[PDB]
Amino acid sequence: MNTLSPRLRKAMNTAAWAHRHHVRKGGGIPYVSHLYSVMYLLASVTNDEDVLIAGLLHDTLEDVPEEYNSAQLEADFGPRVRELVEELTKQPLKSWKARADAYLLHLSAGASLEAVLISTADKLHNLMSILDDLEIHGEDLWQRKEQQIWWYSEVYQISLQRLGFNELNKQLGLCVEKLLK
Amino acid sequence: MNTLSPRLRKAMNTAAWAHRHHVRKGGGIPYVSHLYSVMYLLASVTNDEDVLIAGLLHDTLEDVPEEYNSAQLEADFGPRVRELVEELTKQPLKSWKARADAYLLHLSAGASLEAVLISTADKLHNLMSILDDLEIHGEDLWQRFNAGKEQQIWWYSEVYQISLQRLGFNELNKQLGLCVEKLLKQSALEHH
Ligand SMILES: [Mn+2]
Ligand SMILES: [Mn+2]
Repeated sequence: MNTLSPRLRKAMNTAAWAHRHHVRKGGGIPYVSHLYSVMYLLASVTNDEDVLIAGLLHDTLEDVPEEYNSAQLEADFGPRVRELVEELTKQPLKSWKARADAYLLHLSAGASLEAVLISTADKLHNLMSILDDLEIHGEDLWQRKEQQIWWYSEVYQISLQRLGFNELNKQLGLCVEKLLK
Repeated sequence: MNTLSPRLRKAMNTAAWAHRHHVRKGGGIPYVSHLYSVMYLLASVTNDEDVLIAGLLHDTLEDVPEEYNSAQLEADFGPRVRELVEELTKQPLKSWKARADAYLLHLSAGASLEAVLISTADKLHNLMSILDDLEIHGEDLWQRFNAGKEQQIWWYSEVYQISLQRLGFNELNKQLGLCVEKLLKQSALEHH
């Protein structure tokens, strides 16, 4: 388990600050709940502090670049973290399917092993959150499923193909299995 | 390392929610960064999920009681979590030293080992935060810190001695001891 270094504490503070007005979809929960959860999931599988920090910051460029842009990211955490985060910042294609296929194509071929690990943690927590929401609110949550089953199934297979079996894609599989049931 | 369970996820969201507009003193950093840092620290030393949850929620009753009270803490996370968080409550004395004396007395005997551990993670992250600010803003923050550095050194070194006596050299006490000596070197470098 990585120790809480000055650099890691700075990333934790930056993630909270940059997303301070950012909310998880469907409620009022501050978005940093998700970022911290992704970092926590990554800490069980890597020693790479750059990977933990890019986990904390992997949505900043996409979702709050008015608060924290790529230049600031690099000046605070260096070029490697900025490249990891930029691997995961997906371009604005119009069609959902098109964006999904483009993410999945990149994930299977171009993305670094480090990027695939973060993406596994990212998608795992998102699916964990979906399952929590379904249990709390019920089958009507979908109006806000078969597409989602395909999406997380595809992420799970690509994660296995690129990384082999590990603690993160293990849990993603368990979540996909519940989702299928 | 504990898995991220539905209950731990709910604690994570609850801590971020209750403190959503709470900011750490001296800056603009949302307070939840302290809470998750404390939980991450606790996750390196215990597998007790109630302790991780109490770590996430340990400042709710004190700092944002209008957002989240003890009845709700118990409804959401059960009586053991609520008891753990309430173990850290302060005496209602205007005097900082009197409150500090009472809290240390409690930590040394009456507090559960679990509450000592949570308090250790809390004090450790707070001292780490002080040291971070001293290294990045040593320009003028040391001016503000000089007048109370004696209080700070006493406070953190006393918490450290009690934590060590009750818990031994776990990972958090190894780090806390170091941070206390680092605080001393910072006082030393400024006297030199
Ligand atoms: Mn994400
Ligand atoms: Mn605290």
